[PDB]
Amino acid sequence: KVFERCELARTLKRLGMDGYRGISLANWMCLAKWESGYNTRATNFNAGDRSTDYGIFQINSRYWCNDGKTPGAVNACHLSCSALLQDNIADAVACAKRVVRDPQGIRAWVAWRNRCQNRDVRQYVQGCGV
Ligand SMILES: [Cl-]
Ligand SMILES: [Cl-]
Ligand code: NA
Repeated sequence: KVFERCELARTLKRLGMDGYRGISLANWMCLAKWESGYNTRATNFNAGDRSTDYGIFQINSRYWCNDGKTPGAVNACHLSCSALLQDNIADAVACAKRVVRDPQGIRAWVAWRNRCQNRDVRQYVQGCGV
């Protein structure tokens, strides 16, 4: 499913992402935008280390979910990576919450540092009623 901006913003708020571990809703929106373009079925194979990024938040199979083909991988979210390809993003949000519970926080995603960190991210939630 390809979410529309405000539709996603309202959904994330209801799932309790606003201010989770100090991360504002607009930062989560900026992250989803640059990671998948708000697309839940997005997958990206990384030929370099044989891991794959799954879903709206492009969560990596080496640490967070299990796809069985990634070498030396763990499954911290204790989910099948298939769970992160659903239209319903409940499981993806629960795993994202797990990711930021680690010391790096939102910085775990390099794309966040490149396209969101230290920028005016207000535009991602403007007019959405959140
Ligand atoms: Cl699962
Ligand atoms: Cl599994
Ligand atoms: Na894994």
